[PDB]
Parts: sequence; structure tokens; C-alpha cells
Amino acid sequence: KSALSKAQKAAVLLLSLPEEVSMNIVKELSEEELQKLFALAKDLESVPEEEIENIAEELLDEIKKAGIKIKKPEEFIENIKKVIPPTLAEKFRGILELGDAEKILKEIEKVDSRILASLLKNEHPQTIALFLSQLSPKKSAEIIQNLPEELKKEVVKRIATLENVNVQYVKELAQILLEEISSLGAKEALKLEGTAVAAELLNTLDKETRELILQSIGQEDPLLEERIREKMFTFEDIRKLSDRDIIEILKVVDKNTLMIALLGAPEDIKQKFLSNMSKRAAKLFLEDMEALGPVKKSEIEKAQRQVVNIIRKMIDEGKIE
Repeated sequence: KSALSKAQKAAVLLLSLPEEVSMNIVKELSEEELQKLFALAKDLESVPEEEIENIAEELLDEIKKAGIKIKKPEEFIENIKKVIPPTLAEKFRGILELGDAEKILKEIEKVDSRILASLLKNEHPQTIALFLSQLSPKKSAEIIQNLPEELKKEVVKRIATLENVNVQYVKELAQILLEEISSLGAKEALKLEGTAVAAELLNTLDKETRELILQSIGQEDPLLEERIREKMFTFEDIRKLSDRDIIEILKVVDKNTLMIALLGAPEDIKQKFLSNMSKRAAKLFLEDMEALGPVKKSEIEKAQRQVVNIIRKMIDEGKIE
């Protein structure tokens, strides 16, 4: 297809070149010749857009070197892009893009028009018009009815003047509106510490059930399991432990770690540890606690979780709970 491709180039040139150049070509060519060139262009194979640009730029360089002046080279490239058809892949891409925009706007169509009107009313009138231009007439009518009066008139006037709309711009507008609705829903909802709620439930469940649930959660998501277990025994739960349990904890925990942990601890938990030490060890502990001076909250928190890590091993070994 070497002579066929040269003929195909001729066909594309005929249709793409400026009319000053190609009017003379048409006059010299017979009707049979012109029709052979038209049939060649019509029967062209489809070519990816990036490859049509390289073909266009080759052709442009080739005819400039052939001795033909091209005043509007970018208009020549676009004309070649009209002649050479697009591929099935490119047709599918456009279809998929259109389908995604449709899916997004269907989700918008489900949303109460009072909510859409409320989210749209402080937007620029041209933005509201561009958005409403893509909705069903009854949706856009419902939204318009829930807008202020002078905005009803201005949005409809701007819709009236539209000659074009960029689909991707409106799609993006719609997705930001869906995220804003999702964000308002979170603000409308009661905040809930799910890891804590799950922890209480598990602590109420018997060990057989509790441990089998957690193990399965850990296999799929080991980070979530751990965040749940952190809530199952907290520093405040030291109150639940016996004096016997505290003695065993005092045998293992570092003094400095315990001192620091107790700086941000309630008074009854302080006394829970202090009452299980000796008179002199307790007295010296309180004295050294004042000796520390200003300690960061992040460090008090760290020492508290360290005591809890130690306490977990007691639950896994000695201390009943």
C-alpha cells in the first residue's frame, strides 16, 4: 500500500489545504479524478489522535519543502483531523465520559431540590445556569422555584443566552455539590467514637466470642483490631483492678514512667498506686513527682499508654478481668 498511501495523502491534502491552493487543483483535475480522491478520503482507516498530529506535521513539513506556503498551519492540522476518522477506542472513551457525567447528574436528580437550591443560591448566576442547563426540565424548575425571585429571572436569562456548555466543568460542579451534601450530612450527624462503642460491646461479649471476632478483624485489617483493643482497656480502667493487681504492676513498671503517667491522672487513680507502695516509697514518689516540673501532655499520654501496654500482659497472664 505504498502507492495507496501516496494517493491517500493526496486525498487528505485536497481536503486540508487552503482553498487558494486547492481551487486550482480542482480545476485541473477531471471529475473521475476528484471522485477517486473523495473515495480515498472516505475509505481511510481510523488513526489515534496523537498519530494524526504526527501525520499532519509530517504533511505540513513535506508540502512546505515542496514549495507551498501555509498561512494558517494550525487550521491545516485541524482539517486533517476532520478527514481522518477516530478509532473505536476513542469512540468508546467519549461514550464512557458521557456515561459518567450522566451517572453523576442522576445522583444529583435524587437530591431534594430545596437542598440543591440552598447549595446553589450563593453561587455565581452563570454557574447556576450552566448547572441547570444539564438537568431535566422538571428538576431545574423545582430548583428555580426554591431560589430567590431576582435569581430565578437571572438564571433563566443566562440559560437562554447559552450556546455551549463544557460537560466536564458541570460534572465537576456536580461532584463538589455531592461532596458538600456528604459533608453537611456528617455535620448533621451525632459524632460517635465507633472504636469505643465496639470495645464496650466486645468487653460485654464472653472471651470466646470476643476473641474470635477481633482475630478475624485483625486478619483483614490489623490496624483496626489494634485501635479497638486500645479502647478495650484504657488508663481510666485501672480503677477496676484490685490492690493485688496494682502490686504486680508496681513490680514491673518503671518509676519515672509511672510518675509521668500519674501527672495527668485523676486523684483516685493516683491514690490507687500510692496506697499499694510502702510509706517511704510513696512519700518519695510524690516528692519526686513535684521535682519533674512542666511535662508535655504528649509525654504524659505516652507514659499512660506504656502502663496500659504493661497492664495488657497482666490480663493475658495473671490479673483476672
